[PDB]
Amino acid sequence: MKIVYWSGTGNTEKMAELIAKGIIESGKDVNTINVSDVNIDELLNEDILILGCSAMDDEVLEESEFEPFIEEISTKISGKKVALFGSYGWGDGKWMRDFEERMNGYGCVVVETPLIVQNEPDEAEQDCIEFGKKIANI
Ligand SMILES: Cc1cc2nc3c(=O)[nH]c(=O)nc-3n(C[C@H](O)[C@H](O)[C@H](O)COP(=O)(O)O)c2cc1C
Repeated sequence: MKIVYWSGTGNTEKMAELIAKGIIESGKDVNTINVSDVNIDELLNEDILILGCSAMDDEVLEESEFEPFIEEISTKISGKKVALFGSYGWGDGKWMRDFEERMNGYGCVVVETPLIVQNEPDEAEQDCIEFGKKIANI
């Protein structure tokens, strides 16, 4: 499987690493890829797309790299399974509710409840690992 993410200070990156750890612990292989290094064509062959991005202002996806990526793949992912995650700061998850609505709008099947964590995982570490285990059970 593959995990694609954008992280500005490392919070979401840390989540990505933990989610990957859960998938691997379940006996499966997974590669984490920063959005700047992703190859679209290779990503489109995946069964499940695991995507992550922190909340930028105001309650939107990161604009310079992550959103353009989402826009680019939007017309090629109908029927695909996706799992969403991200770290946020002061909000209540509005950016994620919108991210989930958007992916469903493109015809994607959002397989699990999106995982959101405030700031760095730390206390939510096991939660991240378990989220990965849930995805490996799909
Ligand atoms: C310019 C900017 C705008 C932000 N806007 C929001 C926001 O609208 N809602 C929110 O909850 N957090 C907001 N945050 C906080 C980040 O989502 C939060 O610090 C998160 O932990 C960053 O994770 P990352 O290191 O993976 O980027 C913003 C951060 C930055 C730098």
